[PDB]
Amino acid sequence: GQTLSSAVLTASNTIMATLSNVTTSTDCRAAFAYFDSNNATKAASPFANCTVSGTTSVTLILASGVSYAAGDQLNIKVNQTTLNTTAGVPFVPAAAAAAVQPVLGAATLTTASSLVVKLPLSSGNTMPDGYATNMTICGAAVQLLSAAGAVKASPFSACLLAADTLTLTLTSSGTYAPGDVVNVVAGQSTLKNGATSYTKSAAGSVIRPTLTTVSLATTTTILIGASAPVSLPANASADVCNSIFTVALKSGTALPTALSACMAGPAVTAITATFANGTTYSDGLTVTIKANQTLLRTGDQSASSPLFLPPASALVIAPTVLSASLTSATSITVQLPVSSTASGTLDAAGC
Repeated sequence: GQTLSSAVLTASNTIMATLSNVTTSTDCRAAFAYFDSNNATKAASPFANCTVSGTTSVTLILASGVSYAAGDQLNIKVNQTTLNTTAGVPFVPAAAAAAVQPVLGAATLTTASSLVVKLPLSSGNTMPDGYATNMTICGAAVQLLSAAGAVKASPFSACLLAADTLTLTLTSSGTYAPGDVVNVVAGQSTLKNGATSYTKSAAGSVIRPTLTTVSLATTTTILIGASAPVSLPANASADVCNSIFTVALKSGTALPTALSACMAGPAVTAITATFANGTTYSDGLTVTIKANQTLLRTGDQSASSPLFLPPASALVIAPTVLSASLTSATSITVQLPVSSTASGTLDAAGC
């Protein structure tokens, strides 16, 4: 609390400070002042609330009407008595104000070979020209690390950036794995944040798989395709299954009970559960993981492994056909589940 540097800026309205000594402080709100590198003053009381957020960290949530700027600086204010080290020393104003610097936003693996990452700040992000085709440019922005910390040898191929969104596409050789993490490398000169740059974060972001497609496995069951190897509780109970996949009628009314049992699929990245849509049983059914899901995990059922994030919106259970049977020497008849429609001419070329 006399001279320190670091911090993690996670969103457009929240900061956190990293310090040397552990603390049990309850309040920090009125213990900081805001300037910039240009020396134009900012929020006198930048923060509305504080709580302990780590071994030594103090979270500092910005109040309304405040947005980040390059080289933002935060310094301890006068006569602050709530924040203290466990040694009994309250913070005093520092000779050099700490610099607020960013850290990447959330991440999710929408497709088995695409990684999408949001960013803490939605403007100013720029990179050296050639990032769209140079692995020396895109690949130097973020490091991909196993659970043990073994960085991967350029599993990426390209980077795509626009406003607050960023995207890194894997490769066939660089096949994805469960339980991996992504974090920035120290001093990387590629990714900027306006008139600033991005610096490695405290813990990184653990990648989570998700859902991609759904269909009818049998006449009364449904297959579910996943972007990573799946795992479910052994011989799970019906209640467990009903607490994961929220299932809604065509217009959006919920279905309290849809599944009787849930278990793995033909492949390690597939699942099969009871009931079906086929536009029977609802005529429009859709599936989606619940917001606060608990039990659908990848790699294993361990607590550390990532969860399956819910998709962007509910997936539509994709229908199939029932059977075909020869009747005459010039005709086959095919049963289709419940009514259907035709969108065009049924000429020989069309069929």
